Formats: sequence, structure tokens, C-alpha cells
Amino acid sequence: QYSPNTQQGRTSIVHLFEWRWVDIALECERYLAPKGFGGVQVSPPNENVAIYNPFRPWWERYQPVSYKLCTRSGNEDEFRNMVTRCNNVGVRIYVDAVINHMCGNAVSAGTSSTCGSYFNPGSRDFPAVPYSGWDFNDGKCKTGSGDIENYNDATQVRDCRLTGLLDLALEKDYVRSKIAEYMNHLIDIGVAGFRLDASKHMWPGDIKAILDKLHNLNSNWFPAGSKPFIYQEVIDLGGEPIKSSDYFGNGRVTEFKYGAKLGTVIRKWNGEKMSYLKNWGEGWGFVPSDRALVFVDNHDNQRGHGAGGASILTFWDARLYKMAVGFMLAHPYGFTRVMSSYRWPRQFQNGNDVNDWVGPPNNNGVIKEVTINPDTTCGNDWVCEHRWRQIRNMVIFRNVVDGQPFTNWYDNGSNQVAFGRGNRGFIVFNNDDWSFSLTLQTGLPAGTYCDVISGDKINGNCTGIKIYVSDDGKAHFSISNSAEDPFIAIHAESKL
Ligand SMILES: C[C@@H]1O[C@@H](Oc2c(-c3cc(O)c(O)c(O)c3)oc3cc(O)cc(O)c3c2=O)[C@H](O[C@@H]2O[C@H](COC(=O)/C=C/c3ccc(O)c(O)c3)[C@@H](O)[C@H](O)[C@H]2O)[C@H](O)[C@H]1O
Ligand SMILES: [Ca+2]
Ligand SMILES: [Cl-]
Repeated sequence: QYSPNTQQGRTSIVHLFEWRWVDIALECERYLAPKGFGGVQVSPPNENVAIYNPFRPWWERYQPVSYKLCTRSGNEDEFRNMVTRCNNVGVRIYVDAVINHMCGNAVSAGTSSTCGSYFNPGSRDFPAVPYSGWDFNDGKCKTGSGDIENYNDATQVRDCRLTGLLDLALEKDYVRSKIAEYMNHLIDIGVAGFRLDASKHMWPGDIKAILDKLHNLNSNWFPAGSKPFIYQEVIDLGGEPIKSSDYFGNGRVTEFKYGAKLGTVIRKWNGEKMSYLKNWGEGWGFVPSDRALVFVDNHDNQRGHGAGGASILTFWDARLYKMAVGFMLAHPYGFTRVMSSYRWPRQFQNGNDVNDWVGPPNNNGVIKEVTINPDTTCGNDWVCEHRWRQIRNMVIFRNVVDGQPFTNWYDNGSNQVAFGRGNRGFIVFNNDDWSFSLTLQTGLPAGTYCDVISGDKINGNCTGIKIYVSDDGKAHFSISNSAEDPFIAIHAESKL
């Protein structure tokens, strides 16, 4: 469960949040494959509640109605088309699996659902599965409200309703089997693995029992006996009784400390400085590298109400965000996920964004296509961070340096730092309030290298900065503190 099952040489996934299946399929072919992306995390592909107050929020997709592959992203045909087309160009699909719960207990009964299936939350009736009252934790939960009240009680966190979401009885073989049926449908279509949503709210042993029922990956694309990559969403910032290590038997875990701390560091908040990043990884109290799924922001915390609070960096903070993503992609710790977002009309009132519910760009609820602009950016309010040169080129950097050791660290005791990855790549940051101008040991072979942050190698030309590495491995770097992108990265495949 620990291996991503990406094609050899591909080392990241991108969350194409709320994208339509047809747009992901095209994106695999026209961009993700040639630019070396390992795979895509898709939004939940199973039928959910169509919530109209507020108007089609992103979070409706976290309230299942059935396991039909029928959503605002597309239908089953379109989902299958996408997985096939992506696998056929060596780009994998990872499904966001919403398996802790069905929908909110107070949602009105009817057919307000993305495939029109009937459901009745009040009577616990989801006939498109089918589930009934016997399949939920009403009896097992011990709180007065039936909802989770106290995260200091690890039992109620698992057995009671997360903000009123009907909590599936995951100890039951019937329920485990219906979930496995859904997941095996997806595996056989060709998915490479799963994000397990709300894993903190499930017992590690119930997750185990579900995973036990799963097929090996599709043998047209994956070697025999391949197992789905599993990354469990466990939000563990320390201090709580539930620890993400309790989930290591089942797969990797999301390391939410990663972006919270990195954001604080890059913002230079709480006395933090980039020079402290020398021992980044387990030294900062994180999970072992081989069990981490890391990221700067995710779809929830980029809205500010999330794990990491105000320190989280997002596309709204573009300049610092690129630096944080670049550091993450250069550093060997963890398996990296890049976010790809849409814009929405933020409106703050006492620090809270009252529009943080807004769903993807849409025409009266129909999701808008991702358009590609002549400069390779996206239109229709899709942010397409994964297309920003500085991020896409660092996804490639990570591929190029795969397996190479963290080495040749430099710091100035403040916020000017640099490091290499064996003899294959080197990166330099200036986050201080004065310029960086210094000759550093890069560990790289002599030559002229294109800086892949400011530009690209095209044939035998660079379109941005050139760095000149001498016979002894040393090169000069100049970075103004006022620089648009105050970091430089070079690697074996950017050498002229
Ligand atoms: C910070 C917390 O955020 C929200 O908790 C959620 C969280 C959550 C769960 C946690 O254990 C946790 O530590 C955390 O910070 C957030 O997980 C969800 C998973 C789902 O599949 C579906 C969901 O609806 C949630 C969810 O709601 C809850 O807030 C509710 O969010 C509602 C909107 O839904 C979300 O914000 C969904 C967030 C989400 C959705 C999917 C995720 O994987 C995820 O990590 C988070 C609002 O309408 C309500 O007004 C508000 O009460 C909770 O009360 C609040 O304390
Ligand atoms: Ca639960
Ligand atoms: Cl996540």
C-alpha cells in the first residue's frame, strides 16, 4: 500500500480539484505525460448530494448518496475514458474515497443527488447502495447529540457523526463489502490507489478489513500482484490521543505538520527561519519519510479554516507559495502532492472567508471546462498552479534527482540557504531582506545550466538565467531580496 505505482521516473501527483473527467483526460495527454507528472488525485467520483443552499459548494462532494460513478465531473463512461487515457500515457489516477460516512443527517429526502438516486437521511435509507438504518453507528455512538463533541475521546471521534454526517458502521462485513465493491470497481477500471478521506474518523482495523477485500491493480497497466497506493487523510498536529502512526499498517498518511510548519517558516513567523530547515523531515517531528504524503496546502486548508490555520500558503500568496512548493519538491522527504485550484470570490469578515464554500467555476451549476490560454495558463478561473513554470519545472527537478542524497547544505544563519541532491540538482533560496551574492559548491558537473525557475532549457538555449558551474563544482548565484522569484534551481537535464 506504500508505493505510489507511478511510472518509473515520475515522483509527484497533482490534485486536479473539481476538474471534469474529460478535462483531466486531455490534461494527461497534452501536459501531465510530457511534463513528467506521476498522477492525478481526482475529486470523489461517486454520487453525492446536490446541495443548493448554498449553491453547489465544493463540500457537497463529501456527502455520498451512492457509489454510482456519476457526478458533476462526469458519468461512468467519462470516468473510465479518463482512467484509460491517462494510464495509456503513463499518468496514474488516485481516487478520493469518501467511505466514513454518507450525507448530513438533516439533509432533506428526495432525489437531489448528482445521478438522481433517491435517499432519505432521516430514515437512514440509501437504496442505491443499498444501505439502511442497520448500516450506521446511531446505536454505537455514546454522545448526547449523536455528533462528535470531544476530540479527546478517541472512541467518539470514530463512532459518532462528524458534523452530523451519517456515520457508517464500518465494523460490519456487509458495509465493508459494499465499500470494497465500490473500490474494486475503481481498481478494475484502472485506478492506482486512493486517498482515504476522514481516516481519523475510522478505526485502523476497519480500514484494514476493507483493504483486505481489494483486488490487485489492473494487470494491463500494472505488474502482477500490485497493490493500490493508500494515503490516509489523518489530521494530526500533535497533542490529540489519535496518532497518525496508528494508521501505518494500512498505508501512508497525510502529514499536515509539513505545510503548517513550512508556511510558518516561509512567512518568517514565530521566529522561524529557512536556516532551521537543515534537518527538515523527521527532525521536525514528522512521520517517517516513507509513510508521508506531503503538500503545502490542500483543498480544505487553502480556505483558511484548516489544519495549519493562517500560516498555510496558497496560490493567493503566489510568490511565497512558489518558494514553499519549490523547497518541498527539491527536498527528499515524503511523496509530494501539488495542488491545482480554482479561484473564487473571497470575502473576509473578521478573518473568515464567508465565500469559502463556493464550488468550482460554473454556469448555473454545470462545471466550466478548463480552457488553455496561448501562454499555457488556464482560463475560466482555473488557477492551474501545476502549469506555473516554477512549479512544473520543480516537479521535473524532483524526477531528475530521484534517489539522490540531500547534500551540500549551506545557510547564512538566517534565510539564505541552498542544498543539492547528489550530483544531479542544486537549489538556492533568498528569503532575507538583503541580496544574496555568493559562490557555492553545487556538487554538479562543470557546465552551463539553465535556471529552471526563471526559464526553460529549449534545445541549446535557456530562456531565463544561466548558472556557470566550474570544474570544481562551484558556481555564483545572485538573488535580490526583491526578486519576483527569489530562488534558483538547476539540474542534470537543464545543463546545456
Ligand atoms: C474545522 C472543521 O471543519 C469541518 O469539519 C470537516 C472535516 C474535518 C475533520 C477533522 O477531523 C478535522 O480535524 C478537521 O480540521 C476537519 O472533515 C470532513 C470530511 C468530509 O468528508 C466531509 C466533511 O463535511 C468534513 C467536515 O465538515 C466542520 O465545519 C463545518 O464545515 C462545513 C462545510 O464543510 C467543510 O468545511 C468540509 C471540509 C472538509 C471536507 C473534506 C475533507 O477531507 C476535509 O479534511 C475537510 C460548514 O458548512 C459548517 O458550517 C461547519 O460546521 C467542523 O465543524 C469544523 O470544526
Ligand atoms: Ca466513523
Ligand atoms: Cl488531503
